[PDB]
Amino acid sequence: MGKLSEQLKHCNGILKELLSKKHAAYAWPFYKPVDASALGLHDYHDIIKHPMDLSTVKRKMENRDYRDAQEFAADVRLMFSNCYKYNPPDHDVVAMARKLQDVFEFRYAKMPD
Ligand SMILES: COc1cc2c(cc1OC)[C@@H](C)C(=O)N(C)CC2
Repeated sequence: MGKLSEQLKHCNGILKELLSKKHAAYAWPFYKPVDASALGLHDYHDIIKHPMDLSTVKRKMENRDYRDAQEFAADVRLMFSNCYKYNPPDHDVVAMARKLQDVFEFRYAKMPD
């Protein structure tokens, strides 16, 4: 239980919060991979080269894929960046991304040193 383990516990706590009922009203678009075909978004995978979502982050955390907090944060921010790249900035889904990213960034900032 070095610094990396302690920081990954903080990351796991954040992940649990992002998936919690407290944030469900704006977190739900990020729960599962974007289903482009189901949504009729036939340009999604031409625009987004590296899809990411909270179920994928959860699988990677469960599989001990993340070696440090920075690697975890990069996936969570990739998920938000994909949303900001693909969707017009006035769309409800972007408002929901902004709100969940505020939750993420303020708690990520409280990382134990
Ligand atoms: C609320 O409407 C939308 C939901 C979703 C998306 C887009 C939506 O509005 C167009 C896709 C493209 C997206 O970025 N995520 C993150 C998944 C779901």
